[PDB]
Amino acid sequence: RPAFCLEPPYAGPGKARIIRYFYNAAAGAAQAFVYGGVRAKRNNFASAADALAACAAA
Repeated sequence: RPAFCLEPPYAGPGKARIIRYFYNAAAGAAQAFVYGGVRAKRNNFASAADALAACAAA
């Protein structure tokens, strides 16, 4: 599993209010968060489906 999958969501310093998803490794589940539109890190997906697709596998 990529290391980035275990990192917490990163909102960043942007002013936008974009709904994105992160893989919550603690829970083994995709979870929504608010992304500001700048300086996204890798645990940041357009959908719950894509978050699981990328990060669910061991």
